[PDB]
Amino acid sequence: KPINVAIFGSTGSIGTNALNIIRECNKIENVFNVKALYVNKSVNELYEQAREFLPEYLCIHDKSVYEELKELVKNIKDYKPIILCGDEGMKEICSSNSIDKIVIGIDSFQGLYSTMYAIMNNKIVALANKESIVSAGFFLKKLLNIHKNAKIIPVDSEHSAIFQCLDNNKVLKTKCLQDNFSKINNINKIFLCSSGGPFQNLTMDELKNVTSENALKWKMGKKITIDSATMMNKGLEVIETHFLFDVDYNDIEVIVHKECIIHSCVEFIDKSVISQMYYPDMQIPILYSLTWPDRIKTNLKPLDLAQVSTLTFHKPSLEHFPCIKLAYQAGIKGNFYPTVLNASNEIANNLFLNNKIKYFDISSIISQVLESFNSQKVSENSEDLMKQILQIHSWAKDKATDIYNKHN
Amino acid sequence: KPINVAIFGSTGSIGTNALNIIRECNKIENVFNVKALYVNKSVNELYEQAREFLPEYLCIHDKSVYEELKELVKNIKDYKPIILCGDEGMKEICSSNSIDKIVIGIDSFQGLYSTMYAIMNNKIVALANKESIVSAGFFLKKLLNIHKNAKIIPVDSEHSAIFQCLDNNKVLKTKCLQDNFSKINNINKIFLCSSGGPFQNLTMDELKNVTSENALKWKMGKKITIDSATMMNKGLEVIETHFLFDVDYNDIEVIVHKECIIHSCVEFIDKSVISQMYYPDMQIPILYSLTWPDRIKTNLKPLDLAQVSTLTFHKPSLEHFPCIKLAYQAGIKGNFYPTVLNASNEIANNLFLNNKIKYFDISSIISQVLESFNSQKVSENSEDLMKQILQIHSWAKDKATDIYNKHN
Ligand SMILES: NC(=O)C1=CN([C@@H]2O[C@H](COP(=O)(O)OP(=O)(O)OC[C@H]3O[C@@H](n4cnc5c(N)ncnc54)[C@H](OP(=O)(O)O)[C@@H]3O)[C@@H](O)[C@H]2O)C=CC1
Ligand SMILES: NC(=O)C1=CN([C@@H]2O[C@H](COP(=O)(O)OP(=O)(O)OC[C@H]3O[C@@H](n4cnc5c(N)ncnc54)[C@H](OP(=O)(O)O)[C@@H]3O)[C@@H](O)[C@H]2O)C=CC1
Ligand SMILES: Cc1ccc(CCCN(O)C(=O)CC[C@@H](c2ccccc2)P(=O)(O)O)cc1
Ligand SMILES: Cc1ccc(CCCN(O)C(=O)CC[C@@H](c2ccccc2)P(=O)(O)O)cc1
Ligand SMILES: [Ca+2]
Ligand SMILES: [Ca+2]
Ligand SMILES: [Ca+2]
Ligand SMILES: [Mn+2]
Ligand SMILES: [Mn+2]
Repeated sequence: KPINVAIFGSTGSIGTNALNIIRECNKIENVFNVKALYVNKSVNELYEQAREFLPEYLCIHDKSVYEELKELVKNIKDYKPIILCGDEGMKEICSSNSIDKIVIGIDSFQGLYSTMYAIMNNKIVALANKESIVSAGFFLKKLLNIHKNAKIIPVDSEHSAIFQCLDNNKVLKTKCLQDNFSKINNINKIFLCSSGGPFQNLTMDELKNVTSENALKWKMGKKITIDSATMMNKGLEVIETHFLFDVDYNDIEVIVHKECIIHSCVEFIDKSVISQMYYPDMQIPILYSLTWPDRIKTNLKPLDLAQVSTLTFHKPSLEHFPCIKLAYQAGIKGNFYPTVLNASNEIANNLFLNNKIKYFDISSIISQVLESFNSQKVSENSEDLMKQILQIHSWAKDKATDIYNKHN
Repeated sequence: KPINVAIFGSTGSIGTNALNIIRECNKIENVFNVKALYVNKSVNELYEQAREFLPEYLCIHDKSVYEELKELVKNIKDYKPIILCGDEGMKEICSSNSIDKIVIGIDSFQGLYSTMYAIMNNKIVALANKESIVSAGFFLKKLLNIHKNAKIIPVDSEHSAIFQCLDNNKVLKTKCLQDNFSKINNINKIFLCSSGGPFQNLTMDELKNVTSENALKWKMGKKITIDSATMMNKGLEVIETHFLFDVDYNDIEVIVHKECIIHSCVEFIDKSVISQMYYPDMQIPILYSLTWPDRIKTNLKPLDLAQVSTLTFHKPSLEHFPCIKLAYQAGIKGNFYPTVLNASNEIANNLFLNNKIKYFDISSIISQVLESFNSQKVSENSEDLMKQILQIHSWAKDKATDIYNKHN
């Protein structure tokens, strides 16, 4: 009866939100068993989680805090977890028959490795890490075609919204990333909603001057805050939409909805549009990823639409947010351009965060790396294709850094 | 896999809209066969439709234009339709094995009769007539339990919206007008959107003196236009929601949404809200009733959310729109109070339309009729129950009229 879940990246924003909603859902019935928690190096925070949830498995990626973990955990009475470390630990958890569903709340390109292994073990993968899809979309499709019982269920709020708007009667006959998913689901077009970020109303002159402090001062982590400010977050999410739902780029429309109530919309072939809405929230997306195709009761505050009162929609200016255009261009180009987009953005975003370049330099760097990249034949076997993605990702990060280094 | 459809009330608003969307859809691919048309007295319109759609059956209710119809139809080359008459024509159409779905576009209290025979013959019934559901909900539920393969599919725009927000793998485990429909679909709450009609900004003093002219001068029939002005249309729709979807009255919220883009919204038990949105429209509601659980291509204009730009929501004032409160009160009392509400409103609406009473007299009369009713032993026998509904309807109409005449 209980859904057996692993939380990968349990100490971060997604991971802690997941454990919060699991905690609430488990107050009376045993709805979920938390079988495994995996983090990078937050050994103290992991220990506190282990004390509460008592998972069968604990894993730390950073082997240097393994002893520290082992020692902390001995303090917990009558608890004999399997304590693992690194890639080998990740792979052992993914292999466990006692795990059904894995929440991937690991950030950056790193989250791809666990995603890949979770699919290879025919698990349900509740994927929040959009960089994996953007970097490796075609590769994940291939894997999902081999590993017949694996599924990716989207957790990113807009993709969760789109997924929810679908009719599960059609969803159940396909799965995310599968060729023909949009046909089977009668999808015509997607309205991909965005907050628009902190700089949405600035003039071109004002935008030239913006700093990371101006973006940082809805409270989110730094990387995503900067991506929201440039709208590269939405750019990545366009490519994410295309891969998840097999929707053509020309049928994905970015819409700025600053109230952030409507989380995205699907237009079906009859032109009817379905949308999903709630307060800005990750608990519903995470919960749904674990309960789908069912829903369960929560005690979340009900949406008060009369109090919200007003919902607004407008088209983003691609002159002001050129990251959006770069994302569409890379996605349409296909091949490894999305990998290059993501990698170069990782560098450009961090340069801006750290006050080393200007706002328009972010898109300039990314553009230059994209223009520099030469298309490669797509390796035909899975393990060569993975190595290739890694090659290009690293190449693009280095190229971005080289561009920055040369031009100051 | 052609969809075989009969249109009942084919020359009316619903009927003609149904043929319109069938016509447009069939231009894209021939999915619909119109097998039967049925009208009251519009023999010439009927002839013209018969010319286009070449239905196997034709039926007119009023015996006195039967021969005229037979005459008219002779003109049509290479066409030998079965031409039928009255209550008896309807019964034969509903019994045909070549008809899968019947659109009931017959208005007022009348529409119940053909609904019943459509259900008795295990058809899919596309039902727009909210008054039948409000007045005879308990009878329809009983019929639908006897006739296991019959289904009512809602066409009323808000109810179609609600229905379209659901997962059909769960819908297919139940059917509308069944107990536990909302439980099985994990429905928590409904937002029932309303235009708000022409009087939302009027003061109490202004409402005291509004006339039917002010109500009438979005173009619809007179009766529904007056109901939209008083918001008794929404009150009837609250009860319609309760019966169609088994949603408790305290879990239906009327919200004024004057732009009429979001057609209504379903809050699930996790507090996720899904909504259906389009331009104000009856084509998609009708078409979906006929395609459910699938959708097909249309050439309808795509919603341009950016252009719509702004969507607003507010709570209706019950002091200004007391008909809403009366509908909830009747719904919550249950029994035959909905039958009484509907019947007395039929009279009060017509009184106001004909300048015989004032705006607040509408709710006054309805209130007084409801107060004079006493709950009745609900017959377990289908035949006795229909007679109860007819008797109570007629009683309530006479009572409303008596209250009008006494004060006037
Ligand atoms: N937060 C949100 O609301 C949203 C998140 N997302 C996406 O979800 C992903 C995760 O985001 P978020 O929760 O914000 O990220 P955080 O930075 O808050 O958390 C990252 C988590 O991953 C762990 N981690 C990092 N590297 C490894 C590794 N090698 N092995 C195991 N665990 C590791 C961290 O461990 P430690 O604590 O030890 O560092 C931490 O638990 C991102 O791709 C993000 O874009 C998208 C939509 C919304
Ligand atoms: N369309 C809309 O926007 C909305 C409609 N509705 C509901 O839909 C229902 C239908 O409304 P609408 O189509 O606008 O109404 P109309 O008055 O425009 O249509 C009436 C139709 O019923 C036919 N009819 C009447 N009596 C008989 C009979 N005894 N036998 C056969 N046919 C008969 C009429 O035939 P004839 O032409 O010969 O008189 C005509 O075809 C209403 O109950 C309303 O509440 C709900 C919400 C909005
Ligand atoms: C504290 C908190 C909690 C939950 C959420 C849910 C939105 C999460 N999400 O999917 C994201 O991609 C974040 C970035 C995007 C966004 C979306 C909504 C609000 C603000 C920003 P955008 O790229 O549109 O600017 C947000 C903020
Ligand atoms: C010609 C045409 C065609 C389609 C529509 C769309 C839906 C109509 N519908 O279901 C009704 O109940 C009508 C009355 C209600 C309404 C709803 C939307 C717009 C305007 C009015 P309300 O009770 O909320 O005032 C409208 C007008
Ligand atoms: Ca150490
Ligand atoms: Ca759904
Ligand atoms: Ca297309
Ligand atoms: Mn997102
Ligand atoms: Mn309606």
